[PDB]
Amino acid sequence: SLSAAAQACVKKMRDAKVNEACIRTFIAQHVMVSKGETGSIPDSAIMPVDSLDALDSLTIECDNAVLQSTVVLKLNGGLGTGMGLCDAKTLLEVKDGKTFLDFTALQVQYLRQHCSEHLRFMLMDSFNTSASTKSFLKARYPWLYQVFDSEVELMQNQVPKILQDTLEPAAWAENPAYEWAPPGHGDIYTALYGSGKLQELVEQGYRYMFVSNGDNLGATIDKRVLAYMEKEKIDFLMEVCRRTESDKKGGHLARQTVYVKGKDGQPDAEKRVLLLRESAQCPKADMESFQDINKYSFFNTNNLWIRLPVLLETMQEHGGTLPLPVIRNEKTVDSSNSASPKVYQLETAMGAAIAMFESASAIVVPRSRFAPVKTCADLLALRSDAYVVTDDFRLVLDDRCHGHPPVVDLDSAHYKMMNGFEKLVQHGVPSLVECKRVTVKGLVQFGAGNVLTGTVTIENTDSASAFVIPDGAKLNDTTASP
Repeated sequence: SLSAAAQACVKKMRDAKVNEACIRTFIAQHVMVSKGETGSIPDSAIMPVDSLDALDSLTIECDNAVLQSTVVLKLNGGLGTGMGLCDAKTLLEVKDGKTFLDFTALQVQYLRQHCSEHLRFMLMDSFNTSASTKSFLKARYPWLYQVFDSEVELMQNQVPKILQDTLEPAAWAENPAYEWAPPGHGDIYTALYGSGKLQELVEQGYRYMFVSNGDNLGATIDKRVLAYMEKEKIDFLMEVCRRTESDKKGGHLARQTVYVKGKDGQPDAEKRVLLLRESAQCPKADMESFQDINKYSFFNTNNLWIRLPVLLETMQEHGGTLPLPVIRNEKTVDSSNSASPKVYQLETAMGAAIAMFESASAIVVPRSRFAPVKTCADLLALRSDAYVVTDDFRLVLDDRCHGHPPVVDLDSAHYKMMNGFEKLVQHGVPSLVECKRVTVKGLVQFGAGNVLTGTVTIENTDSASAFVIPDGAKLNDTTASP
């Protein structure tokens, strides 16, 4: 009953022993692409979301019992490539010798000893981060290592990249691994169901799952969110932030009205759902509208809260799968060769799931809960005294920051990657708790005991090479140069 091209995919995935849940999900996607699915979402098909509740307005915490049925999961499939690293992103040092992973593991341990010893902690890995993650925990957190396979790791699937002209499994004899690729974080739902872990957590009594990027340290367990969901009876909750001028490029939250047929089960219906729209899915005709941060003022933080039982049920009603809108990524089999066969890489975003539930909601949260470390510049801020560690092992701004983190702007071609960045801070990390903005242009090196206040710019004339700042140097509202 499949197009043969879809049959080749199935065959290929079964030969490599790809679980069936993944195959099903991927095939439905293949079918949609086969029908010429655009993914397009014109402004005329959505409406803005004018108001949502706020995490700052909330005050009630859930009792420790709710946490006993909670699972904390961190996306950990990423490498520090964009930062000149090939190890797991979460294994990057963030503060005083601690990595992202250390902090989440410690936050978890803290909740297990003071609130709920049954709080579950999971990591979504890929073939690229698994080994390194395992040996890290083995050395630093034996209690998680002992149960690494049984309850910590969730292995992300890998699907076949397909040729654009025929939609059949691409081939690259040079490097067969290039024929496969991850299917986006949306695959989290597939992996959970397919691996048998969803069914297992639900039957064990787990009710809530909080998912967030491993590199987003501001994404911690907030008891107010669980209470709010228990009270409003929410099955899926997306944390969102107000879009600023810098976000007018990123996706946003939107409203949509649907009418579903439904034959022999439930009569027709007209529902109002919530969805996400990326730039990709936006037609240049409405691209201007897409950037009007005053119309669409909210963006997905990727901090999601899902009611596991409901997730299982819905996936079951859909034939053991979750029909998320497919994203058709255009690439070449070998990224490193513009002449390699053009292909489509099918993926989904986990935030798209917000449209899959009747009791879905979004809540506005402060920017502090969306603190991804994407560049070494973001790492500098974190390493500095601008951020302190709480007793329950959370990373928050120091009080003298007033909720405003130092704006750090490091010159690429020098600090775009750990390679050069560690040089810059080789002799020490300057104090930035009182610094509004720091910009580094050209090859520079902080001294030691350096203290920056106000706005500071450090630029190297014309690359005389190596501009080492004096030690104890107190730069205030200045432009240091040689």
